[PDB]
Amino acid sequence: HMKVDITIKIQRDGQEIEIDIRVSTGKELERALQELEKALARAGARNVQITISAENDEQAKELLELIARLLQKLGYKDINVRVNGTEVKIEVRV
Repeated sequence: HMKVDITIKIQRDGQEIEIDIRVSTGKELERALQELEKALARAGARNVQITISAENDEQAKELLELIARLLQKLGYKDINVRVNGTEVKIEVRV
């Protein structure tokens, strides 16, 4: 996979739900991101840590704003970022 891990921790009412989509290709990041938008809205995910394990600093910039474009479309108030070098964790709390 090189260094591209799309890691979704949903913290729910009494349960954590973790799913990782780690890939080196092109376009499967976008196809998974469209069904993940639909899955967060269909389940009702109130506290979500999306951690994107990214390859470089310019990739980490537009992956940071792709996660903000995703979570501002759903409607999340408490958008808490920490970047570990390139690894972008965004914690969103309803």
